[PDB]
Amino acid sequence: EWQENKSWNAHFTEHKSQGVVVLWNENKQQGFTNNLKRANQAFLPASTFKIPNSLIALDLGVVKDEHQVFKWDGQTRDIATWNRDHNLITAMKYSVVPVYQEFARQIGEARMSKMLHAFDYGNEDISGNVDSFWLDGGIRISATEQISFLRKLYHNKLHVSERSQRIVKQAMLTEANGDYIIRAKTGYSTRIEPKIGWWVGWVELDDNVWFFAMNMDMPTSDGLGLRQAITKEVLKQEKIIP
Amino acid sequence: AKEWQENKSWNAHFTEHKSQGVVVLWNENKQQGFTNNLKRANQAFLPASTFKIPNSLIALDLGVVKDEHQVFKWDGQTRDIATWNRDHNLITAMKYSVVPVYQEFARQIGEARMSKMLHAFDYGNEDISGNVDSFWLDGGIRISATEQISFLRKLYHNKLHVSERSQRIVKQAMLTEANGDYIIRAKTGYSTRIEPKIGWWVGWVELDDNVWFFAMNMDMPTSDGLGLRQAITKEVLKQEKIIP
Ligand SMILES: *C(=O)[C@H]([C@@H](C)O)[C@@]1(C)CC(S[C@@H]2CN[C@H](C(=O)N(C)C)C2)=C(C(=O)O)N1
Ligand SMILES: *C(=O)[C@H]([C@@H](C)O)[C@@]1(C)CC(S[C@@H]2CN[C@H](C(=O)N(C)C)C2)=C(C(=O)O)N1
Ligand SMILES: [Ca+2]
Ligand SMILES: [Ca+2]
Ligand SMILES: [Ca+2]
Ligand SMILES: [Cl-]
Ligand SMILES: [Cl-]
Ligand SMILES: [Cl-]
Ligand SMILES: [Cl-]
Repeated sequence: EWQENKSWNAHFTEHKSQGVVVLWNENKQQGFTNNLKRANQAFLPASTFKIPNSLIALDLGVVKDEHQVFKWDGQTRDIATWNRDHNLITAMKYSVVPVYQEFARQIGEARMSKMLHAFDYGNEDISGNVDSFWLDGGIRISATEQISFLRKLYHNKLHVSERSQRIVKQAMLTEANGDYIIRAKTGYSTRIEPKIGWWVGWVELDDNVWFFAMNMDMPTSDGLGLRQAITKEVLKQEKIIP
Repeated sequence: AKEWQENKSWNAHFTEHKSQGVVVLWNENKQQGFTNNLKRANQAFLPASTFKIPNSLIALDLGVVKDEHQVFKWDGQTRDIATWNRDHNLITAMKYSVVPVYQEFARQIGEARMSKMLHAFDYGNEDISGNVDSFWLDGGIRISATEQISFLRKLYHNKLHVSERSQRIVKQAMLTEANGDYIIRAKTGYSTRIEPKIGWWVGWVELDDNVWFFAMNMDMPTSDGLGLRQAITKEVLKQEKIIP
């Protein structure tokens, strides 16, 4: 089931922040969180939507593989790393929104909506623009719903090819050492209140997998490093990582 | 194929450790190879635990291993490497270089299929004489550092004569290091059954814009030098400004 561990609230209070961390122990089929209410509060997915968007693009062939080059559309944008050609690995790594907006236009409203329903992804509502509904549209997902979706991706149980799922999990790679592997996606939702930061993903250990999903209030960008810092504080306190 | 370039300054990283060996690098974008010692780059040695890469591929392609989560039970024999004395899947069997698990793979693959597959791969000298479950440790198979590069390049591009899926799974199992600067997929080795005892590190470094393949081996008279397999490779990578 689900266990509230309110002592984790200290890690947010430490950094004068408010948010939720949700953890799922796959071996034990048990979840933990500092706040059940906020763990089930649905927010815009923002850049964490790159995970389902990648899967759908790959399954439909919009993206042939992780080497396909997606040319810069020639608009100079604020984040310099966006103003260059990308493939799926680097578009994930640098969270290149324009590449993913083009995927969404090519997928189209009908197929996007059908696939999100097949994924059971959040509230499955794509109202808004086809190329920005995960930024300022009707889609909403909670931290606990992020976990449920990621669990299916980990086990290749989403209704897309196994190959699509393997490629997206490769593209999610964030950190690997001799103690753990993290596959994850950050997000920062700014277009609609409340502005929040996301980090969702999982930690692979030798003999278990810990899924995680956190979001936190993010009134300015100065706090963005707290997404990973606070999550790792919780993982460390729980002896999940050294 | 462009002629290989010999960077003798890399020998300083061997001599500063009183060591002898070869590092081979391949810049994929430029299709250009570099080494400190062209002769040794082309000298063939037992692959030892680096054979886990083709062994994994063949076992997956033939269904000996269903996927990277299938559990191979400990046979209960206590061996000297403690991490071997437990159940394993493909990921942890690669990470801890669990020989007994891979010996069972090879026996199940069998002599005929393993010979066919290694010829299809053009793996080293494609000679599997000896015991079916130890020929890469004390039998007839030999591979050079440049031959490791050639094989690894095919794996990177999913060009080996096995399923794309088997190649993707093995590249996942080869994951060693990843940070915001680079990804390393690689396999270490330490050949101890027949002289010369040598250490191996073969794999590649994934950058944003390029891939650098590498294969190194070096004389290993004692286990005290084992850390130089990674350390010498990384300081060559750093010298060439490939990694920070
Ligand atoms: C995704 O959630 C968000 C899109 C919708 O704008 C995105 C791409 C913004 C960045 S935050 C901003 C861009 N680069 C810097 C950064 O990411 N960091 C970590 C300092 C600042 C993110 C994000 O998740 O951080 N995603
Ligand atoms: C493979 O090359 C070798 C087999 C044939 O014995 C093996 C398993 C020995 C080890 S070195 C030694 C045992 N484990 C420690 C280690 O250095 N690593 C990194 C696993 C010390 C290796 C090896 O991969 O280094 N392979
Ligand atoms: Ca549903
Ligand atoms: Ca898997
Ligand atoms: Ca040195
Ligand atoms: Cl996005
Ligand atoms: Cl399920
Ligand atoms: Cl082995
Ligand atoms: Cl990976």
